[PDB]
Amino acid sequence: EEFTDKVAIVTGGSSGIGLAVVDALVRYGAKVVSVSLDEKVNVSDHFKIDVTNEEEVKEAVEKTTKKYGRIDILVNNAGIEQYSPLHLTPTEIWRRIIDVNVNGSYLMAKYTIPVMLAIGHGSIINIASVQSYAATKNAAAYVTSKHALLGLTRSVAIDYAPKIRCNAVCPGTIMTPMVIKAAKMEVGEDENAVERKIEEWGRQHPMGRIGRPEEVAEVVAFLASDRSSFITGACLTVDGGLLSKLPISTPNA
Amino acid sequence: EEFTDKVAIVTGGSSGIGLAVVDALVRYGAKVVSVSLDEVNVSDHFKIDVTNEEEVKEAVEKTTKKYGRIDILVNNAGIEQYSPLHLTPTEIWRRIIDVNVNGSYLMAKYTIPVMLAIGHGSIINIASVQSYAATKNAAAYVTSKHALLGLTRSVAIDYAPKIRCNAVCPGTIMTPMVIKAAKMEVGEDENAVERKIEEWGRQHPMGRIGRPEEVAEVVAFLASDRSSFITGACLTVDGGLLSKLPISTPNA
Amino acid sequence: EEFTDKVAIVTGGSSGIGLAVVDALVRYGAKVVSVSLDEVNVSDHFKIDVTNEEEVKEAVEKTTKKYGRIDILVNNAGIEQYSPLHLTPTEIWRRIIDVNVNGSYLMAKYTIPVMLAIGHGSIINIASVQSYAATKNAAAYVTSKHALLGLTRSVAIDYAPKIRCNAVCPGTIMTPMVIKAAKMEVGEDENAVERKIEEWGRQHPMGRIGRPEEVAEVVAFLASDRSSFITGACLTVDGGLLSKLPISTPNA
Amino acid sequence: EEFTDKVAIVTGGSSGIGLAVVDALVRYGAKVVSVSLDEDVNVSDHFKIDVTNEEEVKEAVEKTTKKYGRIDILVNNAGIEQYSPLHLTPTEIWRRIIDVNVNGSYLMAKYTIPVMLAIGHGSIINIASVQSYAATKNAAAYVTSKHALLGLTRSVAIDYAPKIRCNAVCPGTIMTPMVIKAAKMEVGEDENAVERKIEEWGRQHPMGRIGRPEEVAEVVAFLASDRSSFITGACLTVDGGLLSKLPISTPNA
Repeated sequence: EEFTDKVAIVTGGSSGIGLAVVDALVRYGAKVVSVSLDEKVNVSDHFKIDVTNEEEVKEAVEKTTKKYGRIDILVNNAGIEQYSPLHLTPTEIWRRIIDVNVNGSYLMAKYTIPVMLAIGHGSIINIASVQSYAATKNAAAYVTSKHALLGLTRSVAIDYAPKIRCNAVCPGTIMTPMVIKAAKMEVGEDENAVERKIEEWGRQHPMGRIGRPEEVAEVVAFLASDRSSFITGACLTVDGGLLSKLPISTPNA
Repeated sequence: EEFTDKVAIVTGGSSGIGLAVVDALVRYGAKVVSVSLDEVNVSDHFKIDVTNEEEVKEAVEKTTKKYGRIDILVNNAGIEQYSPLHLTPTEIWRRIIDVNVNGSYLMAKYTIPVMLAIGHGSIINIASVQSYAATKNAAAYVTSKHALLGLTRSVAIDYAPKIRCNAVCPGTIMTPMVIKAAKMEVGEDENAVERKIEEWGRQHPMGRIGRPEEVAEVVAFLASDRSSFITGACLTVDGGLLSKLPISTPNA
Repeated sequence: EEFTDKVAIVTGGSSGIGLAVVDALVRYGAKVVSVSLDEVNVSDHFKIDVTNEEEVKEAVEKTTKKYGRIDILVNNAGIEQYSPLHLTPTEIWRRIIDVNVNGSYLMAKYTIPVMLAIGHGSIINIASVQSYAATKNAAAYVTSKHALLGLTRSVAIDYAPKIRCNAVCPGTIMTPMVIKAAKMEVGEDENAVERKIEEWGRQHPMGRIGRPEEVAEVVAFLASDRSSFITGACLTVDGGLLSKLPISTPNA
Repeated sequence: EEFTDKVAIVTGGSSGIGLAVVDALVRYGAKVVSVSLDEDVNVSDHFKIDVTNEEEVKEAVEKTTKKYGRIDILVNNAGIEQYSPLHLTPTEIWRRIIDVNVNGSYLMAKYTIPVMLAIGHGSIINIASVQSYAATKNAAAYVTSKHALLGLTRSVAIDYAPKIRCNAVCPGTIMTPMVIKAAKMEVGEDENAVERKIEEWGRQHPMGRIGRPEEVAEVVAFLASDRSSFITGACLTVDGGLLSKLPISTPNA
């Protein structure tokens, strides 16, 4: 319990990832304030707001600071997806993904940084993706917004060291309801096709499975912790080896 | 003669880099359609804001109507504000992302189906060494240049083999943007400006700063069939800056 | 209490970094087998050369006959000489590649099948920020730390899920190698040295160089079940060094 | 034209890639010296030497300079492969691959560099691999040596700028007689199995085909040319998009 007296804010807090991050941070002693589009745990407070709405972000951050007196940790985890290549992505959907996934993070960080400066220490963990380094097909706005998020990461880390560390977590496929929905979109519903498809994505990760939301949450907690006190501006992949794998088969002398 | 009968669109075509690119391409025989905020040796100029969907659509349809092809798109429109993230005003943050990322989305959006319909294209995003690492007080800029690499990788992967999409990541290049950055740091004092530039030059292994035409040659190579198995790549044109660790060493 | 009953081997075990990894793993309850040329309450010590296959084979087989397991291997034996490439004597170049790269091949070669037979392992290679970017006059060292990333990635990919393999890439850390490096540039002069250290620290966004324990926490995290979906990764522990572009920018 | 009166040394000169580099540099005007273990008269001189034998390297560089007065361009392209994971790679095989692939390049560079500093300019091109960034299974010594080559590349670039530029070319699968051998090793010879397998590898690259040796040579020639006068210490992929591709299927929305 090393996060005792520390306050954490976590966005997309009713996500698979978000919920696991909330649970991991409460388990290590923090008070967690959760932010999401729903009313949807062990959070000390929940804010139902749109991270792209500046007045809403500002009010939430100020109510938190007023009530708890401090914010030590921000986890930017809010993010949406459109499965379209670029030229097939309508303008409002493009702008909206870049707005949610990039500007939402900027806005949270913008209002949260002053308090962390005031207080002397802070830790900002940006939940990005393996799509921050490489691209799947049909993910133009998503891949671009996750690349952005590392730039956002490296900038904050450079401008605010040593008081604030800022790092990115880059997950491969993580078991969440989104993953189920995507399988269902791709293959439909003949006998166990949905499950076989989730198992197949697992088989492309060198680990031969997909990740659990708590395995992401453990990495977030470590970055939030004094344990990682010389890591900042880093982009840690949690992807079961995916990004280091070349998918060219090879004989076996 | 290499680009004879090929049509290239380049945005930010009054730029240090845009202008040099426009010229290499003209020199190598391309018909160049220049795009910028201003009013040059090109075949067509559109004075338009790349963030204006209507103006982009119109410039791309006119070009297509007139030449019946677009072989090459160079996305080079870019703005730079100087602020750390929490001191960046929201409207300024939103505008930089809009210009540097959405303007590229928009040019590509109308250009890609033309290239697919016709057989072949080459798209080049002018990104930056700041697509890999940050300077101080450049939050929106750094974010948007990292974003461009993603747009690049995405386009490459969805549109191979017909469309090749690559990024050129320059270091400090001698351009009006760079001269201006120096005065904002050092005053309009002619003499201090050159001292500032030469200091940036000495941060680069090459010991000088780049010329816009050295960037334009790399854009030319990427637009060319010579780079026909290159796509989704980020080519640094940085005199070695990114491979340099700035910690001194005994020379012994 | 997390590593109770687990067996760790750490090479370069009286290194600054080596020593802190040793204490950290001991303090989280591991049985630690130290490897070095030297002589900390480890459970065993081997005074061997990692480039000597016989000695490596001996240390690894005694260990597994003794404990019936090797859960954790930390490759950290690492030498350095200063010389640019063409001025590096052949024997010294070969020696640095041998220790830094083959020493790791050898330890892993004997440890892997043990981990595979028993069910599980974590291997952590201590590489460097010089696995990504170069300093001057460090040809052999820079090439050898890049090689270790390839060694890491290969091992990760051939042996998942049962073995996780990852690299830690430290920035400037307060160790004996680093104090020596400073003396080699600056002299024995006591606070000339610490001026040089301060100058390095100032190159890192954090404003100071790392402590060996900051490295060992990262190694502990990677040896641990907490990082169970992490493999083939490079974790920089560099106070932001690699994410920083060393080019000044205007204020406000 | 551009290389008229220039001299280039290319190692592994009777390989598919080496052969196409030699032809490309001759087309652009160079006098080209080949180095290989073997016995192509595009070349104006050929040295049947082992790049790991310092005295041979020294003698060949020395004979080249006395003949031509100059070496403008060095292409390190000597490489051997073994298809084994680390723990199945015997010690002599491991040391020999690191030796040829890393030590061979060090040696050539070691003797060419003072020639290049004397004449005042040089361009060094290291033929590395997509295996310089990520890994196939069963390729431990090879992946290690190709990562090493990038560090060799960055060091030379850092220490010898502005007079000597040093860059790396990172090919994906290139049609070579080695690719035929690897396919043969992997599937054997039932009907067109071997050709299908080379075709399957092509399908893994976003380009949907493998590369031609000449497409690698074009990039080497650009890197040797003054056209790339501000590129140094860069590692340029020629891989049909392979390294930018995530192999996780997605739906189309």
